[PDB]
Amino acid sequence: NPNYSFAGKTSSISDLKEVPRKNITLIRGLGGEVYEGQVSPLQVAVKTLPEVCSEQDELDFLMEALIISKFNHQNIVRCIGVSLQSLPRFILLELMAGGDLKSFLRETRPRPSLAMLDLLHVARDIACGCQYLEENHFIHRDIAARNCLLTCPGPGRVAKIGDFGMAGCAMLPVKWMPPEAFMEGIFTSKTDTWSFGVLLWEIFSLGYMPYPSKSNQEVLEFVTSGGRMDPPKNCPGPVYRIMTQCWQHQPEDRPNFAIILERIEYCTQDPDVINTALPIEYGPL
Ligand SMILES: Cc1cc(-c2cc(NC(=O)c3ccc(CN4CCN(C)CC4)cc3)[nH]n2)ccc1NC(=O)Nc1cc(C(C)(C)C)on1
Repeated sequence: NPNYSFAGKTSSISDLKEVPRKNITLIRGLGGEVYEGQVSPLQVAVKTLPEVCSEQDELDFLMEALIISKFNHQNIVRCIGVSLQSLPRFILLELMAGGDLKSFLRETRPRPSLAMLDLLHVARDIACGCQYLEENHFIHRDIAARNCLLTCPGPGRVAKIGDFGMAGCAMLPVKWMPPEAFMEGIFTSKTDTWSFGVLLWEIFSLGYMPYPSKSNQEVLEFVTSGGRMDPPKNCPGPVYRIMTQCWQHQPEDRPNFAIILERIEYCTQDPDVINTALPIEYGPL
C-alpha cells in the first residue's frame, strides 16, 4: 500500500489509545463490519476485524488506525481509539449520525428540504478536507459520495472524508477515475481532483450514479475520447464549470484543492447560484 511505509515510520502504536474491551458495548449494526458502540459514555462507531481474516489484513487493520490518527482536521473523520488486545479487534471511530453522503442525497431529494446552499456547504466541507490532505501529501484514491459522511441530517450538518475501503479490473471505481489512473495506474493529488469533480456531479445530481446510462467499459472509452458528463439538472453554471476544470484531460491543467475551495466559496457568494431551485421528483414520473 502506497501509504504504509511513511505512516509506519512517522506514527507509533503508542499513539493509539487502547480501550479495555470490557468498556466497549456494541449497540447496533450500521453497515469488515461497522457498529454503533458506546465507551464507558462516549458514542462511537466501531469497525471490526473478522477473526477469519489473515496477517495481511492484520497489517491493513492496524495501518487504517495509524493513518487516520495521523490527521487533525474538522472535515476528516476522527479515530477515537482502538481495542487490538482482544478478539475480534476493534477500531473506534467518530460516529457520524448522518450516514454516508450518497444515501443522504437519495433519501433527501425534494419531493412534492434541501437547498442549493446546503449542497455547496457539503462540497466546501469535502474540498476543505481534501486541501488538508493534499497539503499533507496524502492521496485518497477513492473520493466519492459513498466515502463521505455527515454528522447529522438537518441544518448545521458537517461533511467529512472517510474511506469504507471497498476499493481486479471489475472492482476499479472507473467512473471516478481520470485517464492516467485507469490507463496507467498513476495516482497523484490531481487524480483526486478529477474524482472530486465526479463527487461534485454526484452532489448536485442529488445522488445519481455518474454516467447514468453507461457501463464502466463504455465510460472508459467515452472519457479517453474526450467525453464528459453533462451538467446535472438545474446545476448552476459556475458549479458545472468547476467540474469541467476538474476533468481536464491533462493533470497539469486541473486545479489544486486550494483553487477548488476558493471557487466553491465564490459560488456561495453568488445569489443567482444559491437561489437556484433544485429539481423536484414527481412520483408517477
Ligand atoms: C469504516 C468507517 C466508518 C465510519 C462511520 C460510519 C458512521 N455512520 C454510519 O455508518 C451510519 C449509517 C446509517 C445511518 C442512518 N442514516 C442516517 C440518518 N437516517 C435518517 C438515514 C440513515 C447513520 C450512520 N459513523 N462513523 C467512520 C470511519 C470509518 N473508517 C474510515 O473512514 N477509514 C479511513 C479514513 C481514511 C482517510 C480519512 C485518511 C482517507 O482512511 N481510512
